[PDB]
Order: sequence, then structure tokens, then C-alpha cells
Amino acid sequence: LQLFPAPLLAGVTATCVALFVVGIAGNLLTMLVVSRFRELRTTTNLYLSSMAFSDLLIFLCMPLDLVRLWQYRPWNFGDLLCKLFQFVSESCTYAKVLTITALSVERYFAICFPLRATKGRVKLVIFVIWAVAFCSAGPIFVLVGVEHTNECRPTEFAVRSGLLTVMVWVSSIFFFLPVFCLTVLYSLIGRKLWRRGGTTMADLEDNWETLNDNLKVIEKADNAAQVKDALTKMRAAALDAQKATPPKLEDKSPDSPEMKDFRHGFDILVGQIDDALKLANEEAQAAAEQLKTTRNAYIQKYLDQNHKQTVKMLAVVVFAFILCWLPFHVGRYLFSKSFEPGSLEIAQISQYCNLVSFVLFYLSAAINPILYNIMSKKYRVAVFRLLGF
Amino acid sequence: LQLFPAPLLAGVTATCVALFVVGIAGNLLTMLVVSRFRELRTTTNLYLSSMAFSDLLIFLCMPLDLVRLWQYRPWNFGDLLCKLFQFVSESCTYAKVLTITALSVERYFAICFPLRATKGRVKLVIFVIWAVAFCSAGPIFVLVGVEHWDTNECRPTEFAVRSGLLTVMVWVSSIFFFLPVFCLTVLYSLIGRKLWRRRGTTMADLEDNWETLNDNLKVIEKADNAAQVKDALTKMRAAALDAQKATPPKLEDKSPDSPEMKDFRHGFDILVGQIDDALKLANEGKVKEAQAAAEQLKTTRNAYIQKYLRDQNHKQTVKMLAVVVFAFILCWLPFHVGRYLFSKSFEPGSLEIAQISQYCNLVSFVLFYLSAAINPILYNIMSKKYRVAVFRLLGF
Ligand SMILES: Cc1cc(-c2ccc3c(c2)CC[C@H]3N2CC3(CCN(C(=O)Cc4cn5cc(C)sc5n4)CC3)C2)ncn1
Ligand SMILES: Cc1cc(-c2ccc3c(c2)CC[C@H]3N2CC3(CCN(C(=O)Cc4cn5cc(C)sc5n4)CC3)C2)ncn1
Ligand SMILES: CCCCCCCC/C=C/CCCCCCCC(=O)OC[C@H](O)CO
Ligand SMILES: CCCCCCCC/C=C/CCCCCCCC(=O)OC[C@H](O)CO
Ligand SMILES: CCCCCCCC/C=C\CCCCCCCC(=O)OC[C@H](O)CO
Repeated sequence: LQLFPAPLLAGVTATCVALFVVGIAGNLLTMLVVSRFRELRTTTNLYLSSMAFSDLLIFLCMPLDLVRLWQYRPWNFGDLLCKLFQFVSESCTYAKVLTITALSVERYFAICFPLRATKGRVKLVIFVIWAVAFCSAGPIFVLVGVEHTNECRPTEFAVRSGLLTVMVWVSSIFFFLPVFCLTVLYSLIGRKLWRRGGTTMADLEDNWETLNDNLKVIEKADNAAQVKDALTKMRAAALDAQKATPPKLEDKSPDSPEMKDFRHGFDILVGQIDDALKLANEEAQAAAEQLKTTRNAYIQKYLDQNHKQTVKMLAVVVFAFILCWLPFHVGRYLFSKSFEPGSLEIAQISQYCNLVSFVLFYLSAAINPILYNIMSKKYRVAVFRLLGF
Repeated sequence: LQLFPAPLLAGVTATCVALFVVGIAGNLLTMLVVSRFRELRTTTNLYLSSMAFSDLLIFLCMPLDLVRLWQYRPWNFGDLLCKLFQFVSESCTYAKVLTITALSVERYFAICFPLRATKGRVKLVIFVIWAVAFCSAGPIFVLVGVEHWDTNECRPTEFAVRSGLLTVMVWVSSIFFFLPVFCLTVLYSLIGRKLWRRRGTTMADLEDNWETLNDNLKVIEKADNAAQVKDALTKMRAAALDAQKATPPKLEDKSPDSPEMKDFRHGFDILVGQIDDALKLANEGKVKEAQAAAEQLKTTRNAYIQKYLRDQNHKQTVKMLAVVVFAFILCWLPFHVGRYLFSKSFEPGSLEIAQISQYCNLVSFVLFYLSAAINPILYNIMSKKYRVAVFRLLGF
């Protein structure tokens, strides 16, 4: 009994085809980047790659969604399709949710408890996630169907035995998990990142990242008569970088490495900067190269440094996930509260809500690589360098 | 090695997955539609269904083809995978050309030699087509391989190049390419020239009128209204006059004052009269009586006119086939032109050559899968009966 004009459906379908193409392309790019370069295979990235895979699966779901969208009369075998593919879609959703959770959890202990002490661990957790998600979505196979509107919805057997309400429990738990991750875990992350002794943990990262970028840019690019300003920035950043407290110290050491690390790093920065300043007024590039090796010889010795961009990008990611998934849940609750009353206009509202949930579903499947491209510079360079050497 | 951005290659890959979905769906639908709708089981439709098969077969190759495009060696039998699947692809391509040619030929004979002349025949012709294709693509199997700068495929081996077999296969490929060109250029242009040859109207016009008569006859089978049945009948009557003037194909080599044109031209005189009487029943609120009259129209039409004319849809058919064959040639053109230009070009191994060649191969790749997926689209755009049958099976 659908009330969507042909122009509206055509626009939805074209948008969805667009999302199909862009999302396949981008999630493929993400998975390839992770599998290609060794340094990018951090725990967080492996989880993201898992999610990229779930997104690809969702895109394979899309064609039958579009078919069902345009059908006036569903197929005889359609019931099975419904069951199977609803299961598929929701399995993926659950898996992605859990991956986010795992991810967030395993970043959380990575910052708030730096002191806590593996390969195959990540594979095991991914496998655990997929099995748990399959089991949690299992019931869908036996609770939704197509009965004598006329759509892939929960059957009456599901309604009149309570099983619908336990599946809504499961769905709501799964919805609140990423909300918990963004609101509670990411906020505790951000606390520890922006907590005071001379400066904060995030300011360490920015300063350290500012000093290296200036030196590395000039060492291999942007040749000019005077790069002393970059040398000045390096000195200032190195100066502030001493005021911070690296993670291995645990900020419980007033002077035992506070004297060791401050003296050693500041000394290497100091003397090299003074010699670089003299050559800058008048071999300067070689002095910068020599300064670099001491940094690697000391920075690697007592230090991830991407803790801030990682958390901020994960925040945007989890936010977009929850946004796209919110209208479904909200509409479901508000329309469950009024079932029989006013079944005329509320039906129109419900179909439009389901349509926006549809488009949002596939948008969520496509959006993460776009975010990565806009926010991660490392991601950009890795897609640039993907087919090289 | 790869001389274009990864985002381009990922986007091409996704586009190809889209063509995979659409092409599997469309060609499946073509085969189903022909197999179930019996008033769509023509000779040429059976040939098109054969083609739909070859296209499905092509789309199964696309997963491994994309793996090879990304230069992933997941296995060590790549060499074998190449000899096999390249063979597969060429065979399928050859099959289409031959089946195109086959149906073109038949359709040509049907129209230009109308005075001249079963379901086992088409089955045998398709069998023979597939045999000739498999043999003709056979040598691909033994002279392509994967063995030891700026290139990256499965490609002709040195044994192929330096024994002359590669040139023989380029000849074979070029002949196959030109067969559909011959079909479109020669056969279809002669067909259209006879189809639109004046004698009051043209043969193509008579087919439009016949087709409007048969369609409006189907309307009265289910019409419920005076104006509904009367509308159909009004359109028929204009059609019947304007078709009475035509010169039937079985009687093309006759005189305008023949005993056969009398019976033809008088047969429409009756058929107009029957329409007039069914109209006068419709005017007076006799809907079920006008439909009974309209059935006499069928039997009158059946006796006089079917004997004076087999297929009554040549014009629409050949327009569609021209679009199909043109699309085929266009998609296969860059491969052939590029191969020739790069053989003639004085310089191999240059980077600009390498980049040009890689881009040409990429667009040819996409074109190959586009040619495999586009036919059901064209049928849906052009044939209405086919589009309706597809929508019925899809539930639209
Ligand atoms: C021809 C036919 C097809 C089907 C059929 C029925 C259902 C579904 C599918 C096919 C594919 C996948 C599944 N389709 C996923 C889908 C539509 C969009 N969906 C929403 O809108 C709700 C939602 C979940 N979710 C998760 C996020 C993260 S964001 C977000 N929104 C989710 C369910 C339904 N049956 C009978 N015959
Ligand atoms: C993992 C692996 C895979 C393979 C392998 C090698 C080759 C091919 C395939 C797999 C699949 C099919 C075959 N692939 C078809 C193909 C690519 C696209 N091709 C073109 O672009 C040229 C063309 C023909 N043609 C006909 C038209 C009509 S339009 C048009 N274009 C045709 C050849 C090659 N080997 C080694 N390890
Ligand atoms: C919002 C950003 C837009 C960027 C990219 C937007 C377009 C992407 C794909 C277009 C091809 C899809 C083909 C059209 C898909 C729906 C077709 C349809 O439903 O019927 C229309 C038909 O053409 C009536 O004759
Ligand atoms: C060695 C290098 C040689 C390279 C040579 C490349 C030439 C390709 C040019 C083709 C344009 C010719 C236009 C032909 C248009 C025919 C369209 C057609 O017949 O189909 C339409 C259909 O019939 C509608 O009713
Ligand atoms: C070439 C034919 C292949 C068909 C399978 C393609 C695979 C993708 C499936 C669905 C895309 C969305 C369906 C596009 C909607 C087209 C239907 C349409 O626009 O026709 C209106 C009709 O009256 C309905 O009410």
C-alpha cells in the first residue's frame, strides 16, 4: 500500500547506488591500506578493518533492499529472503557495535592504565565478536517474516509470545553500547589526555608532532635560504616538551627520571639547536639530520604518539554511527507507544521514518572511509602510496 | 608499476561490482522471461537468451578478474588460472558474435527473402555456435601465461609471440570483431531499406498498424466501460483503414489489381465493418456484446490476413538489434584500436606509453563488463512486452 511518489523512490535509489559505489570503494581502500603497510597495523586499525568488512557485507545486502523497496507484490519465497537477509544485516550491525566496544575498551586501558601489560589476540576477539553477533541475531531468523504492511517485519508469533520484547532488549543493549563508549570511555580518555605537570599529555603530543614535522619537512623538502624559524619552533616545542610527563614515568616520579629524561632530551635539543642556529645565520641541514637520530634514539626509547587524533576521530566515527541508528530506535519506541490509535497519518509518518532509516543505514556503511580521509593524514598518504614500491 | 591512483582503481572495482549485480540480475531475468512467457519464445529471443547465458558466464569471471587487476597472487597456479579463464572469456565473446551473426542472418532472410521459407533447429545452431567458439578460442589456452617492468597482466607468452601464433590469433580476433560490424552495416541497413520502402505506406507502417490492432484487441478482453471499449475500437478503425493500403510481404512481387490484393484489401473492408458494428454496440451500453463482436474480428483477421503475412514485429526488433550490436562494437572498439596503435607505435617501454596503455586497458576492462550487463537494460528501454514481463517477475 506504499505512498511514495516515483520521483522520491528514484531519488532514494540513486542516492543509494551512489553510496554503494563510494562505500565499496572506500572500505576496500581501508582494508587494503591496513593489510599493506606494517606500521598501520595497530590494534585500533585492525578493528577498523573488521568494521570495513562488515560494511562491505551490508553493501551486498543493498540490492535486495532496493528490490523490496520497489515491490508492490512480494515473492513467494520472499519470506525466507526476509529472514535470512534481516539476520545478515543485523548480524553485521551487532558485529560492528561489538568491534567498536572492543576497540574502545582496548584503547581505554591503553591510556588510563598505561602500566597494564600479543598477536592472534586481535583475531580471537574479532572471531568472538562475529560468533556472538551471529548468536544475538540468530532469533531474527525465526522472529521476522512475511505473513498475509506485507513487509519484512516481526511476525505475529514473535509478538504474542514476548520474543519480540526480548529481541528489542537485545537491540537496545546493542544500541547503548556505543553510546556508553562515546560518552563514558572516550570522555575518560579525554580527561587523561587533558590533565595537568608543566603541560598536559595532549600538549606533549602536539609539541612533539610540531617539532618533528618542521624538521622532517625541511630535511627532505622546502629548501630555502632561511629555515631558522623552523629551528626556532623546534627549540620552543622541545622546550615545552620537557615540561610534560611521559607515560612510562606514570607521573609518580618527582625526580628520578624527571631529572634523567629532562636533562637527556633537553641537552640533545639544546646543543643541536644552538649549532643549527649558527649555521642558519651563515651544513645546517646536516646538523638537523644529526639531531634527528638522537630523537629516534631517545623518543623510541621512552615512548603510540597518535593518542589525540585517534580518540578524536573515533569520537566522530561513533557519533555518526549512533546518529544514523537513532531514528530507527526512536521511531520504533514512539510508534510502539501508539499502535491502533490514529492509524492514518501515523502510518505515513512511520513509512517516512523507515525510509530515512534505510538511507541512514547505507550511509553509515559508507561514511567511515570518508571520515578517515578527512581526518587522518596517515590514511591519505597510505592511499597515495598504496600501489607503489 | 600501477600508473593511476588507488582511489580510481577502487572506484572502478566498485563500479564493476555494481555491473556484476545488474548484469547477473538482468541476464537471469532475460532467461527466465523467455523460458516462462511463451509469446516471448521467438527464434531471436532464444538467441538473445543464449547470449544472456554467455554474459552470466562472463560475470562469474569478474571476481578473479578483479583479483588479477589488483595484482594479488593468492595462489601459485595463476598461470593456469590465466590459460583457463582467458580461454573462458574469449570463448564467451566469440559465442556472442556468432549468435549475433546467426540471429542477424536469420532475421535478414526473414525480411529480404520473405517468399523463401522448428525449435530443434535453434538448439542445434546454438550448439554449433558454442563448438566453433570453444575451438576458435582454444589456442588462447596454450599461448597466454604468467612468467617473468611497467606491465602487469596475464599476457601472450614468448612462445606465442615468436612462433607466429599470436599473429594468427590477432587475425582470428579481428575477424570475429568484424562479423558484427558486417551484421550492423550490411544486413541491418538492407533490412531497414526494405522495411521503409514506399508502395501509400511502408512495410514498417503496416507492422505498426497490425501491432496497434492486436494490442487494442487485448484491451477489449478486459475493458469494463463503454468509452473504454469504444476508445480501443476507435483506434483500431483508424489503424485498419491506414493498414488496408499496405502491400503485404507475401505478396510483394504482385500487381495492385491482383486476386490476392482484392482478398487482402476486401478483408480489411469486412474488418472495418465489424469494428463499426462493435462500436454501435458500445454506444448503446452493450459492453459484453461489443467484446463478443470483437472476437469475430479475430477470426476474420485470422483467415484473410495471416495467410497474406510470420513475424509482425520486424521494425522494433531490428531497431533494438541495431542498438545492441552498436553497443557491442563500441565496447569492443578500444581494445582493438589500442592494440593496433600500440603495435604500430615506434616506442615500447616508455612511461607515457605505459600509462596510456594502462588507462586503455582499464577502460576496456570496464567496457567488457558493461557489454555483459547492458543488453537487459536495452531490452527494458526498448521492448515494452519484455519490460512488462520483467516487472511482473520482479513484482512491480
Ligand atoms: C526482496 C526481499 C528482500 C527482503 C529483505 C528484507 C530485509 C533486508 C534485506 C532484504 C537486506 C537487508 C535487510 N535490510 C537491512 C534493513 C533495511 C534498513 N534498516 C534500517 O533502516 C534499520 C537500521 C539498522 N541499523 C543499523 C545501523 C548501524 S543504522 C540502522 N538502521 C535495517 C534493515 C533491512 N525481504 C524480502 N524480500
Ligand atoms: C587470479 C588470476 C586471474 C587470471 C585471469 C586472467 C584473465 C581473465 C580472468 C582471470 C577472468 C577473465 C579474463 N579476463 C577477461 C579479460 C579481462 C577484460 N577484457 C578486455 O578488456 C578486452 C575486451 C574484450 N571484449 C569483448 C567485448 C564485447 S568488449 C571487450 N573488451 C577481456 C579479458 C581477462 N589470471 C591469473 N590469475
Ligand atoms: C547525491 C550525490 C549524487 C552523486 C551521484 C548520484 C547518481 C549516482 C548514480 C547514478 C546512476 C544510477 C541510475 C539511476 C538509479 C535509479 C533509476 C530509476 O529508478 O529509474 C530512473 C529511470 O531512469 C527513469 O526512466
Ligand atoms: C585504426 C583506427 C580506426 C578507428 C576507427 C574508429 C571509428 C569509430 C566511429 C564510429 C562512429 C560512426 C557512427 C555510427 C553510428 C551508427 C549507429 C547505429 O546504427 O545504431 C543506432 C540505432 O540504429 C538507432 O536506431
Ligand atoms: C537490468 C534490470 C535488472 C534489475 C535488477 C537490478 C539489480 C538492482 C535491483 C534493484 C535496483 C532498484 C530497482 C530500480 C527500480 C526500477 C523500477 C522502476 O523504476 O519501474 C517502476 C515500476 O513501475 C515499479 O513500480
